Amino acid sequence: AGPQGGFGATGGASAGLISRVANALANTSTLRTVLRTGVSQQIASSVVQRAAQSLASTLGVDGNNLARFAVQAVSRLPAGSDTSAYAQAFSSALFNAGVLNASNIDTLGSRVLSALLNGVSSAAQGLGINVDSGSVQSDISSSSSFLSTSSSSASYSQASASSTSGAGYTGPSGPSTGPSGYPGPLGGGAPFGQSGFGG
Repeated sequence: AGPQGGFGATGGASAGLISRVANALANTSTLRTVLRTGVSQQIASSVVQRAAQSLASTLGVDGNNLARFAVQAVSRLPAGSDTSAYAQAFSSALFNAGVLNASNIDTLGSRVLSALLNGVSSAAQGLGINVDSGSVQSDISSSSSFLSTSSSSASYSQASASSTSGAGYTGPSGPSTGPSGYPGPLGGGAPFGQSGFGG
């Protein structure tokens, strides 16, 4: 991880909203421990700019340094800091689904992270970064499928919520709530800072 000329694209204010953002309804490994799809170059800095050949294009990204070199570079990185220290927790703010707090990016995102979110606007926020099917796809596909609403009870889609035991709040806004299905997924499991909510 190397800050471009001292840029240091990272936001501490967004660290409050991250877990509550759309990734909460995803519950996928992308925020849990496995690197997010289209991970930010802030953590890599080696060759993986966007992973996807579009912005990653720099050393001839098309198969060769896509499946090899890239994954190996990030995979050779010291994991002593744990995966959570990487672009794991900030996955929501770095991926930018748009169903998050818009004032976050308007106020601190574009100012503090500056260059990062500018490039992410065209990348993840723009078209949606997709990484090679080697590792990332294998993980996310097998993860997102079961972990869709596997926060506590996937069978009941936690629509009933664990408020019965007086949970109050567990993580994202409150207890095990916010169903990935049913009309109005915003029922209970909705962030206090959410813009573009709805379908």
